[PDB]
Amino acid sequence: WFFGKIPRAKAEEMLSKQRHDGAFLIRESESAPGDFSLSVKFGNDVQHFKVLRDGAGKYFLWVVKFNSLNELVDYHRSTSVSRNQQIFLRDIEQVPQQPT
Ligand SMILES: NC(=O)C[C@@H]1NC(=O)C2(CCCCC2)NC(=O)C[C@@H](c2ccc(CP(=O)(O)O)cc2)/C=C/C[C@@H](Cc2cccc3ccccc23)CNC1=O
Repeated sequence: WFFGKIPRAKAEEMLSKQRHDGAFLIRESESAPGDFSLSVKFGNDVQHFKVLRDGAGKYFLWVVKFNSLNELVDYHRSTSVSRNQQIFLRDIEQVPQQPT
């Protein structure tokens, strides 16, 4: 669900292209090392949530924090995340791997 340097636009397409509802995708800055931004699809609008961190790598949003980003996507994948409806983080179909 992680993506290197990609414009908010590209992300919206990655989620929309999906079939389920609640596709999440975390993108990282280009020259901003240590930055993380989650992009989830909600209906006909692609929302997002700026991810923060403190100490060293530990990230968080409001009152929840973890060591790795994986703990965030998971925690929210089972526990509510939106402050409007009841939706979870759906595992996005990361880029396909077609080896030779
Ligand atoms: N942490 C969160 O994501 C929750 C919350 N965000 C929101 O309420 C919403 C959620 C989706 C629906 C509208 C409201 N989003 C925003 O304010 C936008 C968010 C954001 C995230 C990712 C990107 C990357 P992009 O430009 O490539 O799309 C741009 C903006 C931009 C978020 C920046 C926040 C300001 C902020 C800046 C730096 C450090 C912070 C530390 C703690 C709290 C806020 C901080 C203010 N907003 C929020 O804290």
